Amino acid sequence: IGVASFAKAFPWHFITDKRLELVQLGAGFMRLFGTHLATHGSSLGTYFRLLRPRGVPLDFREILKRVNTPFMFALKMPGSTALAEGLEIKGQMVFAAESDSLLFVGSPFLDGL
Repeated sequence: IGVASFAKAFPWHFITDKRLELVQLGAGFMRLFGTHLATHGSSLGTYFRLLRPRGVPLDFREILKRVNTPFMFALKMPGSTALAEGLEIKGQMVFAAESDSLLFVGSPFLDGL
């Protein structure tokens, strides 16, 4: 199965290219900020803050070096939204070498909501 088709089984996923531009978003994230992609762009850092692994810049090469540890992201909601701002998503990152893609697959973490 291709990486993009695999990812579609997961509502909480994203796929980026090698510049960390989003090329696919799962249904969960599309619900939360899909409306804003046209106006706010497709840069991963526009919508996500990297929480874990700690102290890792949002840079393809640096993420790729740590691709084997668990990842956690907090959302940056467009507009004024105390509600999903800082919603946490824990999961795993996988590198697809054929296409130079990064896949994140996760699930929301409700312990601080």
